[PDB]
Amino acid sequence: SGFRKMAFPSGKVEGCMVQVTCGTTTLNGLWLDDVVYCPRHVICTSEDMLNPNYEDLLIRKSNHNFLVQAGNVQLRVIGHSMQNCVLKLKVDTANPKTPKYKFVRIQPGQTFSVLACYNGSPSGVYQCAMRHNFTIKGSFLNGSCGSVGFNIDYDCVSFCYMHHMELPTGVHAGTDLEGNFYGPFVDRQTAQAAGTDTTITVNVLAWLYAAVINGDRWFLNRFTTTLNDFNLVAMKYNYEPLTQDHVDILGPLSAQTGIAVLDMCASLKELLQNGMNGRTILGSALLEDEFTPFDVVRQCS
Amino acid sequence: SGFRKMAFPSGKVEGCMVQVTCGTTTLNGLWLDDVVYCPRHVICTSEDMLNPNYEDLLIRKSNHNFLVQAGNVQLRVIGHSMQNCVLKLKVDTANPKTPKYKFVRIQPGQTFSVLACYNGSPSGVYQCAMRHNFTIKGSFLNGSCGSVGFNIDYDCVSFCYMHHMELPTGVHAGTDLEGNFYGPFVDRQTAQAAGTDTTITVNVLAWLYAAVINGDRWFLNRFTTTLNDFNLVAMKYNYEPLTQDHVDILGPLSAQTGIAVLDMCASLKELLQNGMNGRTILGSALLEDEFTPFDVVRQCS
Ligand SMILES: Cn1cnc(Cn2c(=O)nc(Nc3cc4cn(C)nc4cc3Cl)n(Cc3cc(F)c(F)cc3F)c2=O)n1
Ligand SMILES: Cn1cnc(Cn2c(=O)nc(Nc3cc4cn(C)nc4cc3Cl)n(Cc3cc(F)c(F)cc3F)c2=O)n1
Repeated sequence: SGFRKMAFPSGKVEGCMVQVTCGTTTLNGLWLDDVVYCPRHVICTSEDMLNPNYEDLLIRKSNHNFLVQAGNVQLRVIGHSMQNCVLKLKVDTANPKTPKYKFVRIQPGQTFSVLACYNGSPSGVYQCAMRHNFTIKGSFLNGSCGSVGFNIDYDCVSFCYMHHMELPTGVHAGTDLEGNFYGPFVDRQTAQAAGTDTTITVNVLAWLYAAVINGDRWFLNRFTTTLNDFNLVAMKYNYEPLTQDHVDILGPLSAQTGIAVLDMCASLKELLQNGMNGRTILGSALLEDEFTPFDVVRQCS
Repeated sequence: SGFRKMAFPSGKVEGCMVQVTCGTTTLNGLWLDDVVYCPRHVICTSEDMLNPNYEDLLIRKSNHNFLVQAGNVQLRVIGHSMQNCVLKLKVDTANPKTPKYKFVRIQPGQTFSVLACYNGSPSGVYQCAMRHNFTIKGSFLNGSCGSVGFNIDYDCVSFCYMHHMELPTGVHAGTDLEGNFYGPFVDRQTAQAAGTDTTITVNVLAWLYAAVINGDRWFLNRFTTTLNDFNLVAMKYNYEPLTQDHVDILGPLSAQTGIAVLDMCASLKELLQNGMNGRTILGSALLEDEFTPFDVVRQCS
């Protein structure tokens, strides 16, 4: 029993984290096989970071301009190239700790683990979700650039996020490992700000099922709603539309608990309309939306 | 910016996790140097687990009764002994991945990371606190026995918890790595239940400082209270007494924010007396008490 914000074990990722320095600019890199991946922002000097032309900046660099440190061992850079917003530094040594891995891009509403890293040294691990506005509500300080987000499936690390920058609201923006930003952001100083966000409805329902599995039942009721009638209410509260795809994905949790999805939607409707009235669900006084149906099934069974 | 339930990177602990089987009973063990540590409950058969005499059960076992598996490698057991509620199995191979480590016992209100493990295979990592009733609000399923809790200081893993059992309320009980239970619990079937718990006041204050560091200031006020007057109010709400020791520990956060501890106590008093009125602090609608002052300083600076 119990339900926690649970991350994947981070060891397979810790073994790939390195420090990359270009000039006086330093950040974190990801060392897989004989390649180090890092944000291309590392090639900016303080005068470049505002409005850089990255193709110009990279043409002006040599392999010897990049210092890659794996612990107390320098890795010799023998090639460099840029793929969108990530730099690829070919090194003369394959990482012996390379796990089985993939580069996958995730969807808003999906979750991943973040290994926060400073000067190539891992500091902490936490769980977060990609928001509907393609930001993440992370926890990052100066020096965290290049930290990565990932999921683990069996033995395979699926890397899905590399951290670039903090937006004015304190939320975070980054790329997939192909260098393509999540959301309408660029790796330079502009007026960019996060767009409007919504509550991830299917995740809230998954978490209500987690609560029932853990014996929190006070919010259940005898009612069932239609999908259309639920969506009419949920949108008024800035909740994402619930689809038949979402209902289908919640099927296993509905089976384990014996509560149909549209029956649980009637609980959520009442919680939205009435509040929680001084009570809690799984130790929270808010409706939590950063657990996916798969996260709940993984943790509760 | 940002504030998350953040665990320590778990790789140093993953490299020590093994599976221990005695008869048909299986659980997780911790392999450090040439010793495997695990709950002594592993020597119980289904008929023994209710009311065992462990000294009797261990005298009836041989080294060959213990199967220790480190991944796909069997470790040869060459000695066995029991220290309180933990079994020590001496193996013929020192773990090459042994980190620098200590066995430390923690205090109620302190936090640690948990590496949840099943069949010797790490599954997830999360953060929790030792409660005042010496339980933890963990997330554990069948097969998690022997999972460990730890903190990391520089390069040194301080192991502080090994998981034994789930109590009827769904909270969790275990030992330090010397085999000594946290709280008045025993590794057998009795009427044992968790005693009354309290809110960890110094942690709530630390988290309010975290909120201020992150720009959440709506709960601040012009007032300051005395320590005695705060404690008179906080106890009515089942909060632990605040001591001058706690005030002193909060000094660094008070300095960074420029808010005296007794000034912040006046905010907490008002939050307790008035509620939160539909607003949130660091994304929560409750006062969070599982971040220590050290956790806040580590994460916010
Ligand atoms: C508070 N916070 C939360 N997340 C972050 C991530 N982050 C970062 O770690 N570093 C950044 N700028 C740098 C300054 C450097 C100074 N030296 C010596 N080396 C440095 C390296 C960097 Cl990367 N930034 C800012 C930033 C990073 C980008 F990748 C980008 F495209 C635009 C930006 F404004 C940063 O956000 N800090
Ligand atoms: C739901 N939950 C949450 N935490 C836990 C931890 N936990 C556990 O993992 N296993 C336990 N009993 C076993 C049965 C076995 C069956 N086989 C084949 N092997 C087994 C090994 C164990 Cl350890 N228990 C119960 C339990 C474990 C103790 F160490 C103890 F002293 C008393 C107990 F009732 C358990 O709580 N499950």
